[PDB]
Amino acid sequence: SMHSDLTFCEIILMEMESHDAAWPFLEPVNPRLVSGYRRIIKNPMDFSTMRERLLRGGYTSSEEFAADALLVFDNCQTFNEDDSEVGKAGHIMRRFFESRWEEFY
Ligand SMILES: CCCOc1ccn2c(C(C)=O)cc(-c3ccccc3S(C)(=O)=O)c2c1
Repeated sequence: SMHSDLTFCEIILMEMESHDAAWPFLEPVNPRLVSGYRRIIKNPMDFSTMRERLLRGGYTSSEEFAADALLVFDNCQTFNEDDSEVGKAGHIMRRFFESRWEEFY
């Protein structure tokens, strides 16, 4: 149901926000600080933007919430080197997200 779907999304968002590897993903990247960011990343996303969407009602399905999560990780992979701490955190978070999503559904 919509209620059960959004309940699970709230759980997994909290689990992601509180994860050891969440530290790069808690706010938007600031393109005034990271000058070239919005030339490379055309669709920014982060956990705080997901929280705002969820708490309002902007998601109508669990899959829409999940698509934003995957976009966070895709953006991280596009912008950051795989050997960087941020890049490694993105890979960890993707694996965590996919495992929680799959074990549930
Ligand atoms: C001042 C230049 C900062 O450069 C970057 C470039 C990219 N990122 C990312 C991602 C996901 O691409 C994340 C950060 C980051 C890292 C640690 C703390 C805070 C941040 S952030 C989300 O406030 O930019 C971060 C910082």
